[PDB]
Amino acid sequence: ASATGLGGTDQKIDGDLKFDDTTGKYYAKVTVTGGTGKDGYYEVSVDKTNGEVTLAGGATSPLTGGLPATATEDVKNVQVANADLTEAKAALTAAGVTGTASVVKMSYTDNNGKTIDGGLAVKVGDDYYSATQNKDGSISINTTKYTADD
Repeated sequence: ASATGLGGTDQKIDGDLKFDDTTGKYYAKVTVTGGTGKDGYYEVSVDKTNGEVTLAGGATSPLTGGLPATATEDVKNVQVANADLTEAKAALTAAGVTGTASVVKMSYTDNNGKTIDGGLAVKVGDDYYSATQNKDGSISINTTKYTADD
């Protein structure tokens, strides 16, 4: 729907999509006919809950500057904000419990005051599952394998 509303015959992005945390807004690429360098990623906002194309401020004219400098480097890195917690919610739904999830650290309140990281153990119930923070920050599900009666 966004591609159709933006105009043109086709606007689907080829290859991997580009996300940058500093920008905070999606990139839309529109092909240009009879020009070189005119095609560049523009900053757009997509609302998933709304489900329809809405234009804020009535800005029909494209952003000036010719080729935009904010979108010039291709990066293959894929990261999403911590508020998403897609894998955590999926694991919770697999367990069947939904609610506010709390993270803890393998520490002790004593004379020494220990502090050892316990990863992204952001769990709802008092039984705090151990979810492992990865090298790139990905939350990983470490569930021990057991052979049941089957």
